[PDB]
Amino acid sequence: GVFTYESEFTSEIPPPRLFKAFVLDADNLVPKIAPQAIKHSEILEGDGGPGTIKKITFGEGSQYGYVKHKIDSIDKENHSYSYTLIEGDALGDNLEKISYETKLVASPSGGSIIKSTSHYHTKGDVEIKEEHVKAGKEKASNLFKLIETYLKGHPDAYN
Repeated sequence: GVFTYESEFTSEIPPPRLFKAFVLDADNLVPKIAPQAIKHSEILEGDGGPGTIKKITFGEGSQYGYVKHKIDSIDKENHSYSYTLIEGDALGDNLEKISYETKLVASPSGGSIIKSTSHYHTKGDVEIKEEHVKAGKEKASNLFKLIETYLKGHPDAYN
């Protein structure tokens, strides 16, 4: 199930703080750093860890409805975080599912690289255009920028 989106962006914060924000409190982080379009996030499935199907309401503009995430692994000590995206506008009858896995890496001169790689199981004979991949990385790294400065600039941020 590939098209593949690798996406990377730096903040001025260490990996431990960023991983609380990107993995464990991520439903509280997400509308603080996707506020251009996103509202809330659901235990629709879950007991809060892997299995929790975090389903994410978009704003009153009707452009998306919802998007549905599923945490698939949460491991601070291995320092990566795996989640599926399974339903809503971002599957759009374009897409059958998307695996994500994130790592929050150490930049050689600065803070941490907020990094995700993700694999697009595409629907029927839909193939995803690179011009959507590109804008996709520009949305997705903009939320990784928003939290750059949020995790830094309200740095009690997931304190």
